[PDB]
Amino acid sequence: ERFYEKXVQKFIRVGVTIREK
Repeated sequence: ERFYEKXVQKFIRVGVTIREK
């Protein structure tokens, strides 16, 4: 699914899953 949390993390993933910036 989608993920938004903040150094900003991103996660969008729908390929396994990954998060960044």
